Amino acid sequence: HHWGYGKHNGPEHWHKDFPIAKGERQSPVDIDTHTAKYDPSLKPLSVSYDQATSLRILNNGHAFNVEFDDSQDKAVLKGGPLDGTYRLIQFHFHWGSLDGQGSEHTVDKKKYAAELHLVHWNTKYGDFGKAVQQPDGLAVLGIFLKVGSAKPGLQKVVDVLDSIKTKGKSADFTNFDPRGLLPESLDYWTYPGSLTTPPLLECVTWIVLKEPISVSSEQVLKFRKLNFNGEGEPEELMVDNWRPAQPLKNRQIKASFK
Ligand SMILES: O=C1NC(=O)[C@@H](c2ccccc2)S1
Ligand SMILES: [Zn+2]
Repeated sequence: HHWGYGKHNGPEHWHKDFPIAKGERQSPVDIDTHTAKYDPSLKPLSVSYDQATSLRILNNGHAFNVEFDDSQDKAVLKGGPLDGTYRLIQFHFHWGSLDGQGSEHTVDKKKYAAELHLVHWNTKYGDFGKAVQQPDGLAVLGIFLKVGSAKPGLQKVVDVLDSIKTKGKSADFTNFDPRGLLPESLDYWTYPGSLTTPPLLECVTWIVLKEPISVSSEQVLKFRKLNFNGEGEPEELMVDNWRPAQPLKNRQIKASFK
């Protein structure tokens, strides 16, 4: 597969190799804040990242992933809409060429400068590969980024990006604390959806925080210096690696808050 974000291989093309692209529970979606309903039954959300073990950061040609040790329950997401225990495997971002675009989800059609995805898999399936074949296999915690003040807990990530400029480059990335990426509030929206990149599998419980985090223009400018290409190839800046909103179809977006 040669999918990506260009005119020729971007989201509009994905359906030809991955027909579920046109499925019934695709992500991202627009979150209409006036249609989403408070659900008083949602249990409280539990983000337990005290024992998180980061390992490595990888430019995969599409984004950069901060990978964790997910061989035990070290950093887990529980509660909210979720039954059972979901293990953090990695986080990454999607971002734009300009501060007015970059997020995958939108809020009343507003696009943020970027969106953070903390990916977790349901430990009842044993491994990530099995979990992505299940409707309840993953939980993604999505956090919007707006441009304003710097986010101090992001700066270790932006500082290593020079070392992973091109596709296939990785760097050791131990002792990174992903708590430093969260906003104050854990108020959220939730809905059933999909992976936002091929293979586009309909395996995700989406949990999208209401409160964006602020990052500085300088921080996001450094995301934009990354490259989709490999070393020694013609430079194609890694920007606008987001999929646009997809049809909601027969789904409800629930709010955790009034
Ligand atoms: O949150 C998401 N963003 C992505 O790129 C999708 C994905 C695809 C493959 C592995 C992990 C995550 S799901
Ligand atoms: Zn993502």
